[PDB]
Amino acid sequence: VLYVGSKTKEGVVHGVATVAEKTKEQVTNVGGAVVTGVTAVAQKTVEGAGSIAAATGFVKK
Amino acid sequence: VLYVGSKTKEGVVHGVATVAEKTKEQVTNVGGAVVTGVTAVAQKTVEGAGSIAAATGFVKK
Amino acid sequence: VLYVGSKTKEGVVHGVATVAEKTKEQVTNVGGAVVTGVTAVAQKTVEGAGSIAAATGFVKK
Amino acid sequence: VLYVGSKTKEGVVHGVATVAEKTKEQVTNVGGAVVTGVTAVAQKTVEGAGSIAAATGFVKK
Amino acid sequence: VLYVGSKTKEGVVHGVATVAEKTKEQVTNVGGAVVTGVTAVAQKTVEGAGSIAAATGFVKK
Amino acid sequence: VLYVGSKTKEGVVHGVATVAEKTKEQVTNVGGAVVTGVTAVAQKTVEGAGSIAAATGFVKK
Amino acid sequence: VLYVGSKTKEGVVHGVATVAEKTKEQVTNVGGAVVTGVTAVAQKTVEGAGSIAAATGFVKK
Amino acid sequence: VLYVGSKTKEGVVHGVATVAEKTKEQVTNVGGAVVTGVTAVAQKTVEGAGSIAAATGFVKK
Amino acid sequence: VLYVGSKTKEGVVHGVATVAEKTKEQVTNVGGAVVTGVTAVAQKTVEGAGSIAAATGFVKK
Amino acid sequence: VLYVGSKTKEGVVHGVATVAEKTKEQVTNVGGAVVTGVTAVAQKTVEGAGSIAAATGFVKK
Amino acid sequence: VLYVGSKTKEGVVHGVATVAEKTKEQVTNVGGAVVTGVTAVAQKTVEGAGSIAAATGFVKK
Amino acid sequence: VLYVGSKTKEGVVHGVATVAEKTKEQVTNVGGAVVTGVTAVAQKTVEGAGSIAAATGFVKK
Amino acid sequence: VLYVGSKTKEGVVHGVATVAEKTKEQVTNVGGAVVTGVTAVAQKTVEGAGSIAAATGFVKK
Amino acid sequence: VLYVGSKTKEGVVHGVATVAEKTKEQVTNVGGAVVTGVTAVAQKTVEGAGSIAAATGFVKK
Amino acid sequence: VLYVGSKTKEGVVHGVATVAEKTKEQVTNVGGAVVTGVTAVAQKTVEGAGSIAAATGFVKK
Amino acid sequence: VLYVGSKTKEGVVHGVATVAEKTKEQVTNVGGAVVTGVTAVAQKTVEGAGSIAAATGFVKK
Amino acid sequence: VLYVGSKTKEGVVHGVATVAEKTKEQVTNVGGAVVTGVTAVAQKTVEGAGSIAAATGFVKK
Amino acid sequence: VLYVGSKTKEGVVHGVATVAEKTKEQVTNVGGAVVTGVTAVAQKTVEGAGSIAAATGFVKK
Repeated sequence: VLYVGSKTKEGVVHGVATVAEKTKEQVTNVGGAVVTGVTAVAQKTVEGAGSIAAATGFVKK
Repeated sequence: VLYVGSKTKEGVVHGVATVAEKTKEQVTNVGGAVVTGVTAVAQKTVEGAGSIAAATGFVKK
Repeated sequence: VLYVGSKTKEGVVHGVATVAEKTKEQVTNVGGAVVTGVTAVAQKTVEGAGSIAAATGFVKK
Repeated sequence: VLYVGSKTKEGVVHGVATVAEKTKEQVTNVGGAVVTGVTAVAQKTVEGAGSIAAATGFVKK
Repeated sequence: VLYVGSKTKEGVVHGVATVAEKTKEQVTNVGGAVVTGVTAVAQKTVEGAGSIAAATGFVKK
Repeated sequence: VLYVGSKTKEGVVHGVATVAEKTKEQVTNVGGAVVTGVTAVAQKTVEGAGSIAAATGFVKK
Repeated sequence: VLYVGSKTKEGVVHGVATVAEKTKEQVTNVGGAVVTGVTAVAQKTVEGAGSIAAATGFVKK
Repeated sequence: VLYVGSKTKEGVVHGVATVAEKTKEQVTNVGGAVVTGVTAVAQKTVEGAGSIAAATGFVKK
Repeated sequence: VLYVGSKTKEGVVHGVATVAEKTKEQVTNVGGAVVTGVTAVAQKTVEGAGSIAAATGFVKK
Repeated sequence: VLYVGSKTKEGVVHGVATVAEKTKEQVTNVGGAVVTGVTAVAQKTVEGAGSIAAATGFVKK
Repeated sequence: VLYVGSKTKEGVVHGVATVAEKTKEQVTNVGGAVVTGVTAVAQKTVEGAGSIAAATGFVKK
Repeated sequence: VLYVGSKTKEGVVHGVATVAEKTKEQVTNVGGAVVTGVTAVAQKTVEGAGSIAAATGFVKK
Repeated sequence: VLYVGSKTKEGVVHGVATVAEKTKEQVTNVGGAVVTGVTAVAQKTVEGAGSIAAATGFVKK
Repeated sequence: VLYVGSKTKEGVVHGVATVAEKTKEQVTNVGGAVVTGVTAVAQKTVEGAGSIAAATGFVKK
Repeated sequence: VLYVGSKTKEGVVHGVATVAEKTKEQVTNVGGAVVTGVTAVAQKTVEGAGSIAAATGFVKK
Repeated sequence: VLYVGSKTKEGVVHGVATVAEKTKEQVTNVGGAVVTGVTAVAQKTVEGAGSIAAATGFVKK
Repeated sequence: VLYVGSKTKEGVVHGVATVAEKTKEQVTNVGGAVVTGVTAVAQKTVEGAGSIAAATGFVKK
Repeated sequence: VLYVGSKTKEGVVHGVATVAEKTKEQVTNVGGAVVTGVTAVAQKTVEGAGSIAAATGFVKK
C-alpha cells in the first residue's frame, strides 16, 4: 500500500442529526432484546471463522 | 504500508448530534436486554475465531 | 509501517453532542441488563479466540 | 514502525458534551445490571484468548 | 519503534463536559450493580488469557 | 524504543468538567454495588492471566 | 528505551473540575459497597496472575 | 533506560479542583463500605501474584 | 538507569484544591468502614505476593 | 386569562440539531452584514410603533 | 391572570445540539459586522417606540 | 397575577450542548465587530423608548 | 403578585456544556471589537429611555 | 408581593461546564477590545435613563 | 414584600466548572482592553441615570 | 420587608471550580488594561448618577 | 425590615477552588495595568454620585 | 431593623482554596501597576460622592 498526497476515508460514519419526541412510552420485555435509540458502528477489518461483526437487537440460542 | 503527505481516517465515528424529549417513560424487564440511548463504537481491527466484535442489546444462551 | 509528514486517525470517536429531557422515568429490572445513557468506545486492535470486544446491554448464560 | 514529522491518534475518545435533566427517576433492581450515565472507554491494544475488552451493563452466568 | 519529530496520542480520553440536574432520584438495589455517573477509562495495553479490561455495571456468577 | 524530539501521550485522561445538582436523593442497598460519582482511571500496561484491570460497580461470586 | 529531547506522559490523570450540590441525601447500606465522590487513579505498570488493578465499588465473595 | 534532556511524567495525578455543598446528609451502615469524598492514588509499579493495587469501597469475603 | 540533564516525576500527586460545606451531617456505623474526607496516596514501588497496596474504606473477612 | 389544569407553550423554539463540516471557508466584508451560524430567537410579546423585533443580517441606512 | 395547577412555557429556547468542524477559516473585515457562532435569545416582553429587540449581525447608519 | 400550584418558565434558555474544532483560524479586523462563540441571553421584561434589548455583532454610527 | 405553592423561573440561563479545540489561532484588531468565548447573561427587568440591556461585540460612534 | 410556600429563581445563571484547548494563540491589539474567555452576568433589576446594563467587548466613542 | 416559608434566589451565579490548557500564548496590547479568563458578576439592584452596571473589556472615549 | 421562616440568596456568587495550565505565556502592554485570571464580584445594591458598578479590563479617557 | 426565623445571604462570594500551573511567564509593562491572579469582592451597599464600586485592571485618564 | 432568631451574612468572602506553581517568572514594570496574587475584599457599606470602594491594579492620572 502506498499513498502519495491523497485523502481517504475507510469505514467511517459521520454527519448524523436526530430529533425525537414521545409523550408516553411503555416497554414490557421477557428474555429477548429491545433497542430504541441511536446506534453507530464503524469498523475497518473484522476477521474470523464463525464470528459476528455488528449486531443490534439479536437473540442467539 | 507507506504514506507520504496524506490524510486518512480508518474506523472513525464523528459528528453526531441528538436531541430527545419524553414526558413519561416506563420499562419493565425480565432477564433480557433493553437499550435506550446513544451508543457509538469505532474499531480498526478485530481478530478471532468465534468472537463478537460489537453488540448492543444481545441475548446469548 | 512508515509515515512521512502525514496525519491519521485510527479507531476514534469524536464530536458528539446530546441533550435529553424526561419528566417521569421508571425502571423495574430482574436479572437482565438495562442501559439508558451515552456510551462511547474506541479501540485500535482486539485479538483473541472467542473474546467479546464491545458489548452494551448483554446477557450471557 | 517509523514516523517522521507526523501526527496520529490511535484509540481516542474526545469532544463529548452532554446535558441531562430529569424531574422524577426511580430504579428498582434485583441481581442484574443497570447503567444510566456517561461512559467513555479508549484502548489501543487488548490481547487474550477468551477475554472481554469493554462491557457496560453486562450479566454473565 | 522510532519517532522523529512527531506527535502521537495512544489510548486517551480528553475533552468531556457534562451538566446534570435531577429533582427526585431513588434507587433500590439487591445484590446486583447500578452505576449513575461519569466514568472515563484510558488504557494502552492489556494482556492476559481470560481477563476483563474495562467493566462498568457488571455481574459475574 | 527511540524518540528523538517528539511528544507523546499514552494512557491519559485529561480535560473533564462536570456540574451536578440534585434536590432529593435516596439509596437503599443490600450486598451489591452502587456508584454515583466521577471516576477516572488511566493505565499504561496491565499484564496477567485472569486479572481485572478496571472495574466500577462490579459484583463477583 | 532511549529518549533524546522528548516530552512524554504515561499513565496520567490531570485537569479535572467538579461542582456538586445536594439538598437532602440519605444512604442505607448492608454489607455491600457504595461510592459517591471523586476518584482518580493513575498507574504505569501492574503485573500479576489473578490480581485486580483498579476497583471502585466492588464486592467479592 | 536512558534519558538525555527529556521531561517525563509516569503515574501522576495533578490538577484537581472540587467544590461540594450539602444541606442534610445521613449515612446508616452495617458491615459494608461507604466512601463519600475525594480520593487520589498515583502508582508507578505494583507487582505480585494475587494482589490488589487500588481499591475504594471494597468488600472481600 | 541513567539520566543526563533530565526532569522526571514518578508516582506523584500534586495540585489538589477542595472546598466543602455541610449544614447537618450524621453517621451511624456498625463494624464496617466509612470514609468522608480528602485522601492522597503516592507510591513508587510495592512488591509482594498477596499484598494490598492502597485501600480506602475496605472490609476484609 | 384563566387556565385550570392545562399545558401551554407560547413563543418557544425547541429541539434543533445541526452538524456542519467545511474544509476551506473565506469571508471578505465591507461595511455590510454577514451571518453564518445557528440563530434562535423566541419572543412572547413585542410592542411599539416603528420597532424591529427580530433581525439577522440587516442593513439600515 | 390566574393559573390553577397548570404548566406553561413563555419565551423559551431549549434543547439545541450543534457540532462544527472546520479545517481552514479566514475572515477579513472592515467596519461592518460578521457573526459565526451559536446565538440564542429568549425574551418575554419588550416595549418601546422605535426600539430593537433582537439583532445579530446588524449595521445601522 | 395569581398562581396556585403551578409551574412556569418565562424568558429562559436551557439545555445547550456544543462541540467545535478548528485547525487554523485567522481574523483581521478594522473598526467593526466580529463574534465567533457561544452567546445566550435570557430576559423577562425590557422597557424604554428607543432602546436596544439584545445585540450581538452590532455597528451603530 | 401572589404565588401559593408554585415553582417559577424568570430570566434564567442554565445547563450549558461546551468543548472547543483549536490548533492555531491569530487575531489582529484595530479599534473595533472581537469576542471569541462563552457568554451568558440573565436579567429580570431593565428599564430606561435609550438604554442598552445586553451587548456582545458592539461598536458605538 | 406575597409568596406562600413557593420556590423561585429570578435572574440566575447556573450549571455551566466548559473545556478549552489551544496549541498556539496570538493576539495583537490596538485601542479596541478583545475578549476570549468565560463570562457570566446575572442581574435582577437595572434602572436608568441612558445606562448600559451588560457589555462584553464594547467600544464607545 | 412578604415571604412565608419560601425559598428564593435573586441575582445569583452558581455552579461553574472550567478547564483550560494552552501551550503557547502571546498578547501584544496598545491602550485598549484584553480579557482572557473567568469572570462572574452577580447583582440585585443597580440604579442611576447614565451609569454602567457590568462591563468586561470596555473602551470609553 | 418581612420574611417568616424563609431562605433567600440575593447577589451571590458560589460554587466555582477552575483548573488552568500554560507552558509559555508572554504579555507586552502599553498603557491599556489586561486581565488574565479568576474574578468574582457580588453586590446587592449600587446607587448613583453616572457611576460604574463592576468593571474588569476597562479603559476610560 | 423584619426577619423571623429566616436565613439570608446578601452580597456573598463563597466556595471557590483554583489550581494553576505555568512553566515560563513573562510580563513587560508600561504605565498601564495588568492583573493575573484570583480576586474576590463582596459588597452589600455602595452609594455615591460618580463613584466606582469594583474595578480590576482599570486605567483612568 | 429587627431580627428574631435569624442567621444572616452580609458582605462576606469565605471558603477559598488556591494552589499555584511556577517554574520561571519575570516582571518588568515602569510606573504602572501589576498584581499577581490572591486578593479578597469584603465590605458592608461604602458612602461618598466620587469615591472608589475596591480597586486592584488601578492607574489614575
